Amino acid sequence: TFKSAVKALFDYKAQREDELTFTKSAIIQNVEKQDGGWWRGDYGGKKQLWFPSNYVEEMIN
Repeated sequence: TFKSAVKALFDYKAQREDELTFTKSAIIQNVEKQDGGWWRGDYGGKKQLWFPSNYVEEMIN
């Protein structure tokens, strides 16, 4: 039952090989939250890739 989803508020184009690309309104799943400005998660056929946390809204459970 444990969910960790976020909703993109802004588009983001991956700048490094291990980064996620997504568009606004995307639901990014299984998110690990770290406090250095970078989180990782699953979207668009990508698994556990990195994205900047200031691009998203946490979907509280």
